[PDB]
Amino acid sequence: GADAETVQNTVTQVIEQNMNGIDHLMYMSSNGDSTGTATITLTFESGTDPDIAQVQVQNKLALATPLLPQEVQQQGISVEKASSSFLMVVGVINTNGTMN
Amino acid sequence: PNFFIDRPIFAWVIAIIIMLAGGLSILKLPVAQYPTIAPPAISITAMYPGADAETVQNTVTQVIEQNMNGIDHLMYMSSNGDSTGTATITLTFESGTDPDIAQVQVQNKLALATPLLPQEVQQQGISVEKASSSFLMVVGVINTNGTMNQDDISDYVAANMKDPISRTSGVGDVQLFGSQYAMRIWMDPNKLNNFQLTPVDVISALKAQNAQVAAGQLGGTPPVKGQQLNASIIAQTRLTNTEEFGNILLKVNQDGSQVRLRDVAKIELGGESYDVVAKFNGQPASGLGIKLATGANALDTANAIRAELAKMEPFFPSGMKIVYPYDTTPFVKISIHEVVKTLVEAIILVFLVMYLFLQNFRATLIPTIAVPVVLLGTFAVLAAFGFSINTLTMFGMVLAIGLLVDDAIVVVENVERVMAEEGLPPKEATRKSMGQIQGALVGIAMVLSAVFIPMAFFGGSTGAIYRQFSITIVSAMALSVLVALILTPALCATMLKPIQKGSHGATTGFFGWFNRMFDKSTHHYTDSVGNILRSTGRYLVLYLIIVVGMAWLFVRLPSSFLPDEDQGVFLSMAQLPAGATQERTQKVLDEMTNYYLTKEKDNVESVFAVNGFGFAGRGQNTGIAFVSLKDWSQRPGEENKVEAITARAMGYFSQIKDAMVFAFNLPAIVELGTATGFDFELIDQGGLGHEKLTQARNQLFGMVAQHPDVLTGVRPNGLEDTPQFKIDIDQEKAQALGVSISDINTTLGAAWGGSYVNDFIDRGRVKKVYIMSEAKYRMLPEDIGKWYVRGSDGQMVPFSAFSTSRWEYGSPRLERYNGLPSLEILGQAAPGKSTGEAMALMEELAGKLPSGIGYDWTGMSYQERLSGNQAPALYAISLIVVFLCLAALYESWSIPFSVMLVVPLGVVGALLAATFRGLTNDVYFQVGLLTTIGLSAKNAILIVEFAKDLMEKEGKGLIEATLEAVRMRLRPILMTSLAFILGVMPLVISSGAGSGAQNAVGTGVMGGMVTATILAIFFVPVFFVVVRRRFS
Amino acid sequence: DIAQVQVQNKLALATPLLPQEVQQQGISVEKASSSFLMVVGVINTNGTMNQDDISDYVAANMKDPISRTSGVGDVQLFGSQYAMRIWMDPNKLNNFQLTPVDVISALKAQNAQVAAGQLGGTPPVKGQQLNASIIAQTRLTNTEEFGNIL
Amino acid sequence: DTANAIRAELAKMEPFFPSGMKIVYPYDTTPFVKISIHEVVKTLVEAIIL
Amino acid sequence: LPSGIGYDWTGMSYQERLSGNQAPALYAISLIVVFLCLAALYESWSIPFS
Repeated sequence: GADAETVQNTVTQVIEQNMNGIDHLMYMSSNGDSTGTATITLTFESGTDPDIAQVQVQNKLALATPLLPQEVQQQGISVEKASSSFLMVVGVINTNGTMN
Repeated sequence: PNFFIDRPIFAWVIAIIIMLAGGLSILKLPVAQYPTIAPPAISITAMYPGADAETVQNTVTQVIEQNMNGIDHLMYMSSNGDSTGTATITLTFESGTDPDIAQVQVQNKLALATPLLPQEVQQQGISVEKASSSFLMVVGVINTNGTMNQDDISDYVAANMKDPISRTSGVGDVQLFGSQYAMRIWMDPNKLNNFQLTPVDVISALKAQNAQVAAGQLGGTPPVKGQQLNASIIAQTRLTNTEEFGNILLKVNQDGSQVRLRDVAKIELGGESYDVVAKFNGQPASGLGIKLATGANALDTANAIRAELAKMEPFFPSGMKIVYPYDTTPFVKISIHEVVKTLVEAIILVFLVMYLFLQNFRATLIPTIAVPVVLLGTFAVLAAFGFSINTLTMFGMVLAIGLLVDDAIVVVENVERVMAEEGLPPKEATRKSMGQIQGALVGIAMVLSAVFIPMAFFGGSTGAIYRQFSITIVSAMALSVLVALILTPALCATMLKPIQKGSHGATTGFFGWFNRMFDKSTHHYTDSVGNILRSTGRYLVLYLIIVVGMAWLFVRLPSSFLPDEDQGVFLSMAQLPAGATQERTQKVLDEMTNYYLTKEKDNVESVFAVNGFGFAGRGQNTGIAFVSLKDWSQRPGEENKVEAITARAMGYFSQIKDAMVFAFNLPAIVELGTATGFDFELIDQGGLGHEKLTQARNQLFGMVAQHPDVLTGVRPNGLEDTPQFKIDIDQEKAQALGVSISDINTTLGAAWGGSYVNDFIDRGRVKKVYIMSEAKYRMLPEDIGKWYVRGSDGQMVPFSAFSTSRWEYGSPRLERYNGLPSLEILGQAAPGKSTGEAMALMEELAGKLPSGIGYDWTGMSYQERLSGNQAPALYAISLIVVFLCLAALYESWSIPFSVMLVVPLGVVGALLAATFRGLTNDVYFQVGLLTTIGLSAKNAILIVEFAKDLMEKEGKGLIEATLEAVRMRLRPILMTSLAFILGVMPLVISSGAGSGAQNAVGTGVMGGMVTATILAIFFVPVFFVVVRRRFS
Repeated sequence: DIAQVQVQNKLALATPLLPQEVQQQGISVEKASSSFLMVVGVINTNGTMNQDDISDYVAANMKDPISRTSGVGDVQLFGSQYAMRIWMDPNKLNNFQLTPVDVISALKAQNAQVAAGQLGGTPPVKGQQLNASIIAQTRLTNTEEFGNIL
Repeated sequence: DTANAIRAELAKMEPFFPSGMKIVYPYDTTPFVKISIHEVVKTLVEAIIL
Repeated sequence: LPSGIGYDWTGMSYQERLSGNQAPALYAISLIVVFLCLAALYESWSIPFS
């Protein structure tokens, strides 16, 4: 229940301002939605170990988490390896039109 | 080498690829003063606002400590909690531990332990960081005008400078010396009592007013069929300025009059915390310290920081001014430049010495284009190993100078003298010379490898330092041997011209005079050795005397880790007694600042005094000054060096009765302590308590007062007990009235320690909202009765109605070690005694302590205990390998002893040089000692190899072959010795920036070179003759 | 190590959904083998201490340092640490019109470690000469203090 | 290595045990490992001798 | 565009720029390596130069 500007000021800016000093950080991008979702994407230099990068990102994020609003801490913060394309889209239809 | 004598261009392209790799590595090599030396440490910091030491320890520190299980490679953990409400748990890991993995494991364990912590502690947040107390630079912001105070400047820095600085490449942790803005609400107990309000009501209203509502959407799914508009709903309005917070409604009276927050409190934009106050030369200021990042050029990062600050300069309003009150980068640049100058001058002096002895321009050109190739390849292999350009690496390259120039001079001189004696053309002379010395060079490389590689396997921080030195010198020596077998023979074959107009035909002028005089000296020398070889028993007795003197000097010489340097900056600390307020400490710091800026106006350029902040710990008693001197050029003379300045300040600061103020120089490495010091923990192993542990510590101090001949300067590392104010709540009286314990505790805490209610958005930044009393109403114990709590019936009840007060003693700072209550004792060994015997005596005295009181060793004492007697074993293995390699080279089990007996010959000179100059037995001294041993061993190896070749190939007698050998090998020894001594001498006589390490490197190696050459040239023929006569 | 990091990262998203009692007990993510490396037992040869006393000693003095030893995946105490056990009586509770909720609230209120701030803390008035910590209320330490709770 | 570290830690703990309290070792699998390795090493030495 | 409005390439464009930027150095290094290898093999500077 936060607008995009509120998300930017409250969560994205804090997290991204703590995301400094990470090794082999190529570039960083962020966005804040009106749905109340903040996404920070750290892209590293090609050849960087993704596990060490994830560990370092978790290390920096833990410092920023207390500065975040309490509601977003209750929701939880996910640090995951990121891809921008689908490998596959497996779809499930129902013949006979039985189920919506 | 015969392969590359006929292929000069192959050798040239090999040298070209080596130099290109070296240049590429130099471009991409991190530059820092020192590498990662200390074992990795992880700091867990939590703040419990308003809590005392006991509250912090019993609600935070113990809970976190009990859950720090399952972490890998943990050596020890120590924790403390002080009256500021701060818990600091430091976990130290083994040297090889990956800091990222250790930190993530500690953070995961803490996160699993977080729900067990008080809500206030969780709200403040617990920070897990890699402990690194190394300020690369601190940049302060002052105001010429009086407009901006500490809080305003600090808020500006936080909101405009910290982010751009942290964006700069190669930056790390940043600590703002001020505090960001906050919405401070200063409650008045009288105004609250007038309207029958308590701090609880204020907290509730503040929490209610600031909120965020998930209001939803206008056309949210599932929508009605035919819907055409979708829009999000924004419901709750967050307060942004002080007027809105004042407008908050607290209560409505019967007549309709409204009790706003203005009526009961003063609302203003103040700082988050007022504990830390920083002033720069007496002016209000706020600064931010910078930590260096991994794999980053410290010089480049400093330049980037300065560029960013310069680009942000025009935006600063009014008299805002950027000031640098503390920086280490210029010292690093100066020291590295001095090392590079030493290398260049070493090359030039090699050129000059080779011309003086050979009088052949091309023969001088040959080594001048060989040593730089070795240095560049050393940079290449250094980068390949993952190392950086630092003080240890650079001074290791300086110590390696003798080896590289020795190899180049040996090859060139042997070729030249074969060309002169035999009259061979340059190519044939080169092939014959390489035939003579090619195997000996490989044997020398194998021997020298066995004497430096064992250094790399020492443990701990000292092991890391020795590993840096060992890898640098091993790489340089191996590459120089490789170059002497590939490039140098080809250069001798091609560049050198045939010797015409006779041999040494130059007879007129200084060079002719030198040739005549050196021929005489060589003849006198050979006669002397002949005389020496006539009766070798007396000279064996003399060598025994020399060895005994070596042992005596080695025993006498004091030991140390690293030299203290004049980095241009030093630190001053003030410690006020018992419960002294912030104002008194500020007065003391102002007196110190006035002394520095008036009595030390020539040397001191600026002093950055910060009140309430300390390296050891926080508190209103503590005080730190980042006093920075001028450039080394502006301060000539020993009286204007940091040591003299510190001595004069301590002379002045010893007469300050009110405080206990100290001034000291920066340690070389902070983690390393004094080599004579020990870190002793007095652990409470039996649940004795704080008082019994303190009594045990006092008894131990009484015992350490006896035996002053071993222990000196023992002292606690903590704080003695101070009076504390005890507010005791009577439960019966509290229940008799309508007052509730939660209300009482909330009122007391929110009044006297403050509460962090919630956040608000200020100019697009989230800032905290705090409530606390006005300072007027929380200064004295009488002010307790000014506060009232509402009963159930609606009647305000004074604190004096249900409570009593008393003054009792408590600990301002409690500490634990490995999960048990502890007291940290730190001291030093007596100057005559050593660290080991001091530690043994401390262990015995701790054993005399009462039952249930344990002990342990931490810090450098832990590593000393962990890795003891390792150096004798590693050097014994080194001796075994050297003997085996020499046996392989000489095809005999007895000849190697003639070479190996030259070690004391150089050790005596190193020890004498250190003793006469009043130096110590530090890391630089030991590495220079090893390089001296290597060079003397190489000289002895070449002499013995030449003698054996004369005896076998030429079929000459023992004495005849020995004499002819030393005659042949004299010129190279004198050439290399003169070049190395002349190159080293500026280090010995230097007195500028970084001259401590320069003197430590130079003096030992110079003395070792002088005595090693002088003694060896006469004792290695004796050793060879004695060995050959004794066996076969 | 990476497996544990990823597992705990996934767990952190589910922890706020768990009951408060489960979080209060504490969750443990461990990388340990199923089988026991060794069992270390403690025996009182005097015969005075019984299992509970021995177990408390082990929990309070041996369990944590062993757990922090490198390479120790998990430590199971074959017993339990001492705790302040309040054994309620329904008849006595009914006589005084008291429920376990009242006992819980009384324990929360009268067994608490209070942070009461400082006497003279920052910002101070101009001329302040004394700064002392305020001690308000500490957690109870023995059975008598708990029994004395009103 | 873990068993050796545990035994060292227990040795540190032992001088503070109250009176009759004693550490026993009812279950341990590392002694079998080390004794088996020693048996194989003795087998190798006997093989050299033979 | 007006002042204060910068730009940057990301995603595939970042990699495309990086490729174009590092292409000349690749050619230079490859040519130098080939020249040095030929000089080593043929023991001449004129042969590789031709």
